[PDB]
Amino acid sequence: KLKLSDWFNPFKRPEVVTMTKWKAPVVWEGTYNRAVLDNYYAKQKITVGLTVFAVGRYIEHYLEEFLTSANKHFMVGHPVIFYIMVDDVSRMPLIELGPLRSFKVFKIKPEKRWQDISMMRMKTIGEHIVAHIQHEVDFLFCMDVDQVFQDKFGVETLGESVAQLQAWWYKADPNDFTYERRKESAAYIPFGEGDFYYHAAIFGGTPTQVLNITQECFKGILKDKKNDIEAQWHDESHLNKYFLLNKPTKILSPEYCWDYHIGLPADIKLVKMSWQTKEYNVVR
Ligand SMILES: O=c1ccn([C@@H]2O[C@H](COP(=O)(O)OP(=O)(O)O)[C@@H](O)[C@H]2O)c(=O)[nH]1
Ligand SMILES: [Mn+2]
Repeated sequence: KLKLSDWFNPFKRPEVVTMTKWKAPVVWEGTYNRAVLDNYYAKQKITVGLTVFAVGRYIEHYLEEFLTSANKHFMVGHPVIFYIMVDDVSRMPLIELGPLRSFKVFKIKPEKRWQDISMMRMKTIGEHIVAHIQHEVDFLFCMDVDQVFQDKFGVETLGESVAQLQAWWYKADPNDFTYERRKESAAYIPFGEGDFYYHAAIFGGTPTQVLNITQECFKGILKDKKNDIEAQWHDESHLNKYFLLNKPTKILSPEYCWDYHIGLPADIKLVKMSWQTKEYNVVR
């Protein structure tokens, strides 16, 4: 039977947070024994899914790089199913998948407003989980397409509910977190509250958990629309509210989703995934 000590060695990275107050491991490079987990999960014959949306210019700009890198780095050695949601299945880039990789494409209705595109994913992912994903995989990861796998992103990231530490704020005090601060929004998080600021670019867990994550976030999104308000960082603001109320069983270090435009600090030892485009933190 799998024990935490069978694969997690937090002491290997003493200068960073390797475990939360609620005892969820924060996985950093050097703290995991992937070999042990690979053998463990292989024996259970697990399958992992990955949902990614590419609507509009995003298809030509990031879909191919995202998939080609995913093919090479995502859960290597384990069955993986890529669920690709596009608005125009014709612009689809054509790539060869390697061993244990396969895919399923779905044509979706494109939202006109980009923020809507980002948020509607919560709705779409949920529908698909109920319709088929719950029957196809043991774990599911939902990701932004505007990123690229730089190295192995494996089973060490698997968990019941998994969150990603946001690259910009992983060392910040919660009061500096860009949580939704208006009480009128369902994503509202009071100053003086919060554990971490999670990035909406990557989140996952078992289909059941992801279903709950997406259903709750989408309901918050809908509520805000009827209350004439929209969370500062849309689905990400709601995701942070959700993870605050429902603590994740695993958190991935910013090494699993790094922003090269803020450089490469000492704590980032081996990037597994990186943002594709430079993004500002404007307030004025
Ligand atoms: O026009 C759009 C806007 C968003 N997206 C999807 O929604 C995700 C979230 O949007 P975005 O990445 O642009 O947010 P950011 O990381 O820049 O804050 C993207 O990664 C895409 O998968 C898309 O396909 N087309
Ligand atoms: Mn993004």
